[PDB]
Amino acid sequence: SMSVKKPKRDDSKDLALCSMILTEMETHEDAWPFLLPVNLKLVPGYKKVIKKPMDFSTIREKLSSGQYPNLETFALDVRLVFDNCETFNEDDSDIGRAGHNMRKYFEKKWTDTFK
Repeated sequence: SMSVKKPKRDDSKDLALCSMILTEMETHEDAWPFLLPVNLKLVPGYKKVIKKPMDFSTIREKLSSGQYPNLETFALDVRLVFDNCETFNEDDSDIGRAGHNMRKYFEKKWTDTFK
């Protein structure tokens, strides 16, 4: 509360560490469905169904331009990528399996780096 604070966590490396995680996601062999925005002209149903499209290149641009105020907002966009994937793709599809794999990969890096 006012004049009552928990000890100050060192957040000075968060930006660099989120960048490294994102690099590792970008270079994973199953990242291909997620590297670029879904083409909303060419993919029927996507625009109407997926209220907040997100992809790795968009996260990268937001990260590089100071549009994440903290590491929670960064994780929310990463997860949004996989939540969108699940909304639109059958579990038993290449993209569906890609999403589950990348989410797992992300969550481990996230826990190991920050928890």
